Amino acid sequence: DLYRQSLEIISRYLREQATGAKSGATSRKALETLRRVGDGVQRNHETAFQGMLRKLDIKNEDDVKSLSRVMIHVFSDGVTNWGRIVTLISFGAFVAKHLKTINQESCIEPLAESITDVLVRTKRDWLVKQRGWDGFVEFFH
Ligand SMILES: CCCc1ccc(-c2ccc(O)c(C(=O)O)c2)cc1
Repeated sequence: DLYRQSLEIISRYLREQATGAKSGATSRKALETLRRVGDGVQRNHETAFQGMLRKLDIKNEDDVKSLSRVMIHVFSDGVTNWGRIVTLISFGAFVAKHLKTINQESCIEPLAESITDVLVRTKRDWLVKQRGWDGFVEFFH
């Protein structure tokens, strides 16, 4: 399933980003790709992400769910490309790091489920057309 596969990759990435500690072939290769591209993306948007995180004040699970409802509407507006999808997942990694920092580690998995919901609920057909995670891997390399 698209949702299950997406969640496996996204949860693994957010958790390893937060703790600093690390279809299996596709999932493995997508995670590796995401480690490489997500790194440049997080650094490129660092100040912006910090600013957004500040205003949002995400400190518990309810806040995570609250933010996801708004993200769904924003992400569904405008163009769709892999770079924007990586940007969404990178913001998720950024938030995940913040949650670990403030000792709210229990919120990381719900955040991963919310980021995956944002992605799959709004871009399911685009993802299927682009060949899912295999498409992702092929696109970057
Ligand atoms: C009140 C603001 C809540 C909010 C915060 C962040 C986002 C966000 C993050 C990364 C993204 O890549 C995109 C996007 O691509 O649209 C959108 C959307 C809404």
